[PDB]
Amino acid sequence: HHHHMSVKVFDTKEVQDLLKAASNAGAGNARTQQIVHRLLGDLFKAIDDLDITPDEVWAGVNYLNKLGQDGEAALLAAGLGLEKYLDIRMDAEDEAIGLDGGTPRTIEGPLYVAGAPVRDGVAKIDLDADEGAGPLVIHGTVTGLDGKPVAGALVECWHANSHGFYSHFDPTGKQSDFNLRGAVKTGADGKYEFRTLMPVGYGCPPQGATQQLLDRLGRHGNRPAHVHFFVTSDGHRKLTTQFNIEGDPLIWDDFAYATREELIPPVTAKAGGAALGLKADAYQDIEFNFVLTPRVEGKDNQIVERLRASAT
Amino acid sequence: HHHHMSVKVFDTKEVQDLLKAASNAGAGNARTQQIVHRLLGDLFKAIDDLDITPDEVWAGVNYLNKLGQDGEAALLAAGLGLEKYLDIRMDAEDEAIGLDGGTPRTIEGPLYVAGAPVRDGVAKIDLDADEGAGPLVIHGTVTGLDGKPVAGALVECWHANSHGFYSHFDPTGKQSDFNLRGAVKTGADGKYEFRTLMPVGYGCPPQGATQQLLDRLGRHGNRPAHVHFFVTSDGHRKLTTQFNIEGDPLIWDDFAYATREELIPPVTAKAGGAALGLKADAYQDIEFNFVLTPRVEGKDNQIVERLRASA
Ligand SMILES: CCCCCCCCCCCCCCCCCCCC(=O)O[C@H](COC(=O)CCCCCCCCCCCCCC)COP(=O)(O)OCCN
Ligand SMILES: CCCCCCCCCCCCCCCCCCCC(=O)O[C@H](COC(=O)CCCCCCCCCCCCCC)COP(=O)(O)OCCN
Ligand SMILES: [Cl-]
Ligand SMILES: [Fe+3]
Ligand SMILES: [Fe+3]
Repeated sequence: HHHHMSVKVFDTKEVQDLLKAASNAGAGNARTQQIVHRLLGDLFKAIDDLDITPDEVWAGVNYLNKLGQDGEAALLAAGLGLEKYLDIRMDAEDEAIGLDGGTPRTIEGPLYVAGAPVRDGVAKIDLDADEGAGPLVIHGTVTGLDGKPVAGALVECWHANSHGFYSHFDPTGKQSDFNLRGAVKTGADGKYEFRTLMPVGYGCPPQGATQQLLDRLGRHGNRPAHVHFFVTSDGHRKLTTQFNIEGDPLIWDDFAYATREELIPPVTAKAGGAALGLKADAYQDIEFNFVLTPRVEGKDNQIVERLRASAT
Repeated sequence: HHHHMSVKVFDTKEVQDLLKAASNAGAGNARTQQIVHRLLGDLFKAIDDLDITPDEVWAGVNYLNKLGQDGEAALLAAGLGLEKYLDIRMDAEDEAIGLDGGTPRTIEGPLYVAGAPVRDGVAKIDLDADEGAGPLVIHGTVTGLDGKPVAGALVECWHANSHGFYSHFDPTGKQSDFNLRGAVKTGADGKYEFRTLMPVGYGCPPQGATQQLLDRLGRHGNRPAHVHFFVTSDGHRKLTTQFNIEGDPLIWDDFAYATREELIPPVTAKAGGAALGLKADAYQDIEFNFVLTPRVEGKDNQIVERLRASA
C-alpha cells in the first residue's frame, strides 16, 4: 500500500536454476521447452522490474481461469492486438519476397464456422428473418496477380446480424446453422456473389473477461461493421481477409486493430431486388474483387491452423 | 519446414504504436496499463526472436482456454515455479530488512479452504474413513523470535488422503466438508496439536491442462507427501508454510519446487493412540514448532490475498 523499492532477484543463480528446471530447457518437446523458458523468464523478469506483488500475480492467474471459463482467450488475443501482430509479421515476410501485391490479409477473428454448403457462383446466406437489416449484395471476381479469373476457387463468407451476433455464437438464441455464412465455388469467369443482409458492428460480451480487462485499461470492445472472407484455391495461397462497411464511425477505432485502407470498398444503392430473391426492391451493393497470390514451389507457407468450430 | 530468417518488426513504429494503443499506456487504471504494456511488449519481442508461428501462437491461445476451463491456472502457476518465485522475492525482502529468522515460508498451493471450526489446543481432523492411511499426530509450540509461547495463535492445517486427494477437490467423489482440514487456537502455552491420518503425495489431474503441458515439457506433475499450515496471530506476520513427510522419494523432485530443507522434520513411531482418540494404538508422530516473525508498526506486508475456497 506504501511504496517501497523492488528487491531484485532475477539474475540470481537460484532463479535461473528454477527457470531451467520449470521449462526443462536444454523426453519433452524441445521447441515447447525453448518457448516456455523464454516466456517464463520474461514474466519473472517483468515481475522483478515492476515489483509485481503476489496479490497482483494471483489476480492475473485467477483472471486466466475466468478467461478460459468464458472461452475468450482468442477474443483477448484479438483485443490486445496479438492477432494483428501475426499479420504484421506475415506481411513483412511477403514484403521481403515480393508477395505483397494481392488483396491484403487481415485477421480471421474467432468466429469462423466450417462446413457451409458450397453453392455454384451465388449463395443467399441470410436464412433467418432479421427485421433490422436491409438486403446487401456482395459480388466480384476472384483473379490471380495476372488479372485472369480463377475457376473453382472457394469463397467463404461470414458476418453478424443486426444485433452484432454470429450464428453458432448467439447469446440470445439459436440461429440456423450457417445463417449469414456461405460458400461459393467460382465458375470459369471467377465470379462470386453473396446475397445477405447488412451487418452491424460487434461488441465483446459485456461481462466477459476480455471486456473486463479492456474496461480496466480504459478501452472499448467494439468492432465496426464488417464481413469476413476465406478464399481457397489450388495454385494460390489461402487468403484470409475482411472488408469494413463504408462510413462506420468505428472504422479507425477497431478494438481488434483489423481495419486496412484497401479493405473499405464503396457501397452503392440499387433497385430491382425482388428479381434477385431479395426481401425489398432497394438494396445496398458492394463490388469487391479478390486478387490472390500464387503458391511458391507449390507451397503455402502462411496458411494458419487453429481450433475452428464446425456445424451440420 | 525449411529454415528461414525470422522477420524483425518489433522495433517498427507501427508495432510500437499498436502496443501503446492495446495497453492504452501513456481513463483506465495506470498500473494495469503499465503491466499489460510490459507483458504484451515482451511477448511480441519473444515472437520475433524465436519466430513463433501463428500455429504456435494459436495453440497457446487455445491452451489458455483449456487451462481456465479446467480451473487450473493456479496449478500451472505452481508447476511452472511462479508460485515459488513469489516466495523467493518475499524471502529476499525479509533478508534485506532482517525479518528472516523464523520458520521459513513456502508455497500455499491452490487447495486451501476457509472456515475450519477453531478447536482449543487440539483438533481431530480425519472425518472420513481411509483404510489406506494410518494415524498421524502433529504437535508443537508457536513462539516468537524470542522463544516465548504465543497464546491465541490460529494454526490451520490441510492435507491429502491416501489417494492424494483433498476434501473439496476430490475427483473420485465427495469428502466431508473439512476432511483433513483443521484449525486450532493455542492456549497460554502456545501448543497446538492435530490428530489426523498420514498423507500421500499429490499428482496433477492426468487429463488436465497442467499435466498436458508438463507432459509436453517432459516433466512429471507429482509432489511428495506434505502438510500445509497457516499461522495467524494478532502480533505477528501470517506464516504460510508446509512440511514434507520424511523419506518421501519425491522430496527433492517436487513439481512445484516447494521443498525446503528446514521443512522436513523427523517422523517417529509411537503407541498409545486410543487415549488420544486415534483409530489405532500405533501411530506416527511429528513434532513441529512454528517460530513467527513480528509485525512492523502493526502491519503485515507479506500477507497474500488470492481467491480461496470456503465451506
Ligand atoms: C511476458 C512474456 C510472456 C508471458 C506472459 C504471456 C501472456 C502475456 C499477454 C499480454 C499481457 C496480458 C496480461 C493479462 C493479465 C491481466 C490481468 C488483469 C485482470 C484484472 O482485472 O485484475 C485486476 C487486478 O489488477 C492488478 O492487480 C494489476 C494487474 C494484475 C497483474 C497482471 C499480470 C499478472 C502476471 C501473472 C499472471 C500470468 C500472466 C498473465 C497473462 C482485478 O483484480 P480483482 O481480484 O479485484 O478482480 C476483480 C474482477 N473479478
Ligand atoms: C498460470 C500462471 C503461469 C502462466 C505462465 C505464463 C508464462 C509463460 C510460460 C508458459 C506459457 C505457455 C502457455 C502454453 C504454451 C504451450 C501450450 C501448448 C501445449 C500443447 O499441447 O500444444 C502443442 C503444440 O505446442 C506449440 O506449438 C507451442 C506453443 C507455444 C505458444 C507460445 C505463444 C502463446 C502465447 C499465448 C498468450 C496469449 C495472450 C493473450 C491471449 C500441441 O498443439 P495441438 O494444436 O496439436 O494440440 C492438440 C494436442 N496435441
Ligand atoms: Cl470433495
Ligand atoms: Fe467478425
Ligand atoms: Fe498440498
